[PDB]
Amino acid sequence: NQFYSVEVGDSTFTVLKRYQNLKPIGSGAQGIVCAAYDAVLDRNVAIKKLSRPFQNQTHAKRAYRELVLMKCVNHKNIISLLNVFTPQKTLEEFQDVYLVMELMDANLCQVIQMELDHERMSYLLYQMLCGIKHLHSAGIIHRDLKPSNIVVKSDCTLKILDFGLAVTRYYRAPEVILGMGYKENVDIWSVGCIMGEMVRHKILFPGRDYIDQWNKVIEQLGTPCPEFMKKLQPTVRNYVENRPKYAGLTFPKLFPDSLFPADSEHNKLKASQARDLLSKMLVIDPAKRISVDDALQHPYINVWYDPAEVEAREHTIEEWKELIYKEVMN
Ligand SMILES: COC(=O)c1c(-c2ccccc2)c2cc(Br)ccc2c(=O)n1Cc1ccc(NC(=O)CCC(=O)O)cc1
Repeated sequence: NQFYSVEVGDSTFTVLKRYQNLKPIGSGAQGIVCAAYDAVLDRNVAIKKLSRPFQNQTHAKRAYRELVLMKCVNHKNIISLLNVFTPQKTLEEFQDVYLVMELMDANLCQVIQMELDHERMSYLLYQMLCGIKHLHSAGIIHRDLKPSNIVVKSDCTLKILDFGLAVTRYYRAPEVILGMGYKENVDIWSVGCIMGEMVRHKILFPGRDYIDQWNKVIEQLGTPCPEFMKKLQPTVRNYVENRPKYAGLTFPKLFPDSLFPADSEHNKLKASQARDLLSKMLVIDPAKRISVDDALQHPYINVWYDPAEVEAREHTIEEWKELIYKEVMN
């Protein structure tokens, strides 16, 4: 037959013959993801499997949009879709989608673990921004960026895996958390958290439930200003003012020098520049937050700036199932 079946944990991966020697590498919201060798292209790939996405309105939209978007966006810092296929032969039996992306070497989350120097770090954030820029120019604002969905290669290149919204909430910008409208730089917020996390190694803004999310933010950055507050909904604004007030710490408090290299004037100045960048991304009020182009130009990041890289309705389950299937036959 054209396909065969390998058992991967609770999953049975039923795949085209071209894809050899499957090994599990990780697991997100859509399910398990395997690395695989691809005899046709003689190179390694990733196979994400989507089980029955049509049977939930959200997964259904994430899946449709992402097929569509995947062949519709082409940027070196956005993961590329190599192939899609289902092993089922009619709509009626259709059930699983298999997506073949390109493959890297690690998760952003692991790379946050290493004691990074400014070279490696500025260059990763440069790429993140280039990629977000490319998604923005496209008409896509991600709103749900997080490190586990970003992957890297030994040579330190970097791909975003997904397209956000249009569990872990630690990186959602405040405008999102509070549902209050947003512009492009809602994505800058998350770059903030990931940048802090690279420095602090702890998650910036942990917090158990959503209410406790907020409270770790203001604890550190301080309560937002009133012209912010006036923008919430009548009811919604009341809920939030009902906390203790905070001044929030300065950014050399939040990110002391012990955390950066300090032997050299070079290292002292770079640290300074990082803190400034952070100081401008991690700004609760978007109206005052740095935006994407200005961040690429920022001294911490621009030793990398390359204009070549920088520039470039609802349904029923049934209807979703068809739309998704139809899209898999291309
Ligand atoms: C931890 O996994 C990762 O970070 C990862 C994920 C990933 C998986 C699930 C959830 C989030 C992201 C990924 C997803 C898509 Br779609 C496309 C590419 C990647 C990727 O390149 N890596 C790096 C990677 C590439 C290869 C390996 N290692 C192996 O392939 C092991 C092979 C073996 O053991 O023989 C590990 C990570």
